[PDB]
Parts: sequence; C-alpha cells; structure tokens
Amino acid sequence: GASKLRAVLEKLKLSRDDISTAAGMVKGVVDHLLLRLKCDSAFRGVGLLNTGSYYEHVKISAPNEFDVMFKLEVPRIQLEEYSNTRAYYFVKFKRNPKENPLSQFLEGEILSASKMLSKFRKIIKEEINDDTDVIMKRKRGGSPAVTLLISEKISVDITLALESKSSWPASTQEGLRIQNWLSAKVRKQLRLKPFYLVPKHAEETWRLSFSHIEKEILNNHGKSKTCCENKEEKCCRKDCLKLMKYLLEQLKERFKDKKHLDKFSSYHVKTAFFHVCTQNPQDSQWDRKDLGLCFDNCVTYFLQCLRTEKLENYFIPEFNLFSSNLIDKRSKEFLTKQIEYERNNEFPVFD
Ligand SMILES: Cn1nc(-c2cccc(CNC(=O)c3cc(Br)ccc3O)c2)cc1C(=O)O
Ligand SMILES: [Zn+2]
Repeated sequence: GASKLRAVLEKLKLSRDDISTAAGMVKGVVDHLLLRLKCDSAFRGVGLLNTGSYYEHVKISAPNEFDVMFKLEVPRIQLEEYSNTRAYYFVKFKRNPKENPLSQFLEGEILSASKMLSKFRKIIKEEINDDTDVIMKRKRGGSPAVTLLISEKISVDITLALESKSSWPASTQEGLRIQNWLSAKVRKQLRLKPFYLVPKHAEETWRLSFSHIEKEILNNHGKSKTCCENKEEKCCRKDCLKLMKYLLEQLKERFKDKKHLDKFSSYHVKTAFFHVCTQNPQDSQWDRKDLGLCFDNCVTYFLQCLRTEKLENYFIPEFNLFSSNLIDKRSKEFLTKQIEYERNNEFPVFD
C-alpha cells in the first residue's frame, strides 16, 4: 500500500534534480563572501563546512531555499555548560597567544556570540553590493545568522559555526546509540570527527551542531555494508525521512495563519527518525516493498513522543526536545491531532 507515497516521492525527486541555475548564483555569492571574510582580522580562517554544501536544502519542498554553513576553527577551546541545560555552553579561551583572532569579541573570559555576528553581518552587508540583486535581512537573528535573497526566488541562510577538533563534550558521552545498528566501530569513528558550535538561547551561549554526522549516517545507513548499492538490497530509510519532513512542512504551511507549529522543525523529525532506526536496526525492517508500513512506524513513534512529551536529543540524551518549557502542551496536542487526521484520511497534504 505504497502507491500514493511513491508518487509523492517521485514528484519531490523530479523537482530536486531538475536543471536549475540556482546553485550557480549561490556559489558565486558565497565565494565572494569567503574572499572578503578571509581578509578580515577575525575571520581569516573561515571556510565552507563542505565543498559542495552550496546546495544544502533544509526545506525539502522548496528547492530555491539554500542552507549554507561557514566554519571557523577554534583551537584549545574551553566550554562551560550553561545552567545544567546539557546542550548550551559558554565558550572560554585557553589563550596561548591571548591575541587569538577572536579575542576582539571577548567580554571577560567569555566569547560573545552577538558581537561576532554583528561584524560577520556587517562585513557581509557591505560586501553585498560590490552582478546580481543580493538583498539581506536582519530578521530573527541567531541561527540562521544572515539570510540573503538572490534575485526574487533564491534564498540563502548563512550560519556561522565554531569548529573544535577536541573530543565531543561530556554531555554527548552516552548519545549516538548506533552500536546495534551501524556498529560500535562506526560510533568510535564518528566521535573522532570534530564538533561544531552555533549561537542560540533557551545570554551569550553556543549550541552543539551535528549536521555533518547526520549527513554521514544517511550516506551510509545500513546494518549491511552494501545497503542501497543495488536494488536487491534496496531500503526505504531515506524515503521515510523525506516523508516525515514533507508532512511537517505541509502542516507548517497549512497552519501558518495560526501559531501552534512555529516551534517544530525538521530537527524534531530527524531526531525521532533516527530513534526509529535504532529501534529497528535490521535492513530487512526497511524493505522498499514495505514503504507504507515503515513510514507508518515513523509516524506512530513521533505521535507517541508528542503524547508523552518526550523526544530525547539523539546526541545528548538528557535533553528533551518536547519538554514543556520548550514547546507547551497545547502545541504538541495540536500537532498530535493534525497528524492523526492525516493518517486516518490517507494523507491529504500529499496532493
Ligand atoms: C529548535 N532546535 N533546537 C536545536 C538544538 C538544540 C539543542 C541541541 C541541538 C543539537 N543538535 C542535534 O541534535 C542535531 C541532530 C541532528 Br539528527 C542533526 C543536526 C543536529 O545539530 C539542537 C536545533 C533546532 C532547530 O534546528 O530548529
Ligand atoms: Zn539503504
């Protein structure tokens, strides 16, 4: 009973892969900012998080909204957990040449995020005009730090991130519970990769970012090493993630006039999806023939998290994404009812 879901997926895939000049405009704008930022005193080591991440799309229904991350390496960094929040940190410096590039943003021993953004934004804001109609926005703030608009259609969220090649902070030690699915060998390898810090609040605090580990898992997602390398070992994991993402997006669109869904994002959906991967580690539990059932397991688990108001961060297990101080009871109950409506009516949002 997959026929409608496949067609949704087919429609979505054709609009992703269709010939477009968007990635080209985005890349020339970004190479522009990278040259300009590289000449400034604080941003001399700035670089793209991934060569080829010009075409990173958070919104899976909008192929002209691009998501771009700029990375800056902070060697010998001192993290201090903020207010037992497990996920938010002050950045301090071990300062060996106490005039490290970032020192001009120090207030006390503490790295200021808002000051760093002000100059990042100001450098970008002036570099914007000296080709194309690149407009920016001081909207929202935080992360995304800067949203550019190329012409009318194309939109580029730029996020600035600190990179640390030391071992991941102690709040991750019992997370990424992939041992029964991707193996303990692979968990070790992943935790040997650097971690990233972006600004956000719940003061001058930073938050862990793991989009690179997510990408890595999704590009090597099977218990079997040959998963999805032919169509005989073809699994529906990635397609379920797509259908989860698209369902929230269409509900966020349908109900934008109200407000109850403003706090949910694809991060809540990704997180719940990887928990289901842990719960179902076998590739035979993700057979393409069973797309319909497999999607339904994801939708069932997410609804269970909403109803119990528990969805543990996949990397930091003491952090509850659905805690009532983060999203109130009336918002989860609202999203609970819309998803149950969709499931019981063979998903009208997919039309
Ligand atoms: C509302 N909100 N809160 C966060 C957030 C808060 C604390 C800690 C992390 C840690 N990060 C992850 O758990 C993570 C997981 C996956 Br899977 C992929 C990338 C990731 O960074 C994220 C992100 C968003 C949002 O984006 O709206
Ligand atoms: Zn697969």
